[PDB]
Amino acid sequence: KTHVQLSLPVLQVRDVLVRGFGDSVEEVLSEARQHLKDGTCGLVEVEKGVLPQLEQPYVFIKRSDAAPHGHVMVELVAELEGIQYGRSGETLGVLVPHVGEIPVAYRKVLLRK
Repeated sequence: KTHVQLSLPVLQVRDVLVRGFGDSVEEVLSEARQHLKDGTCGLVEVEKGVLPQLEQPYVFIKRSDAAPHGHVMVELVAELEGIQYGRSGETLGVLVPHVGEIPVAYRKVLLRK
């Protein structure tokens, strides 16, 4: 399928144990997609002070369309030193590995895969 319905655990930035997916734009997009498939991907909602507490490159989920079955359609955009790889809509948050942190909420998304 080109799209997969996922329920992503929303984590507080100060709870996150593994603060990024790796060391290149290509690796972080790769790792993000693998963790999304494996159910081991969390979401941090971006506000003032969040991104400096996380590791670059960043992987964002961004709204790709204007919401089948309650699931917002999203795609992945990476960022490294202020350059983004991808073009999409509004940021829903930044993806991180999930290693058992307790979430504050779940975000239903339809992920372009």
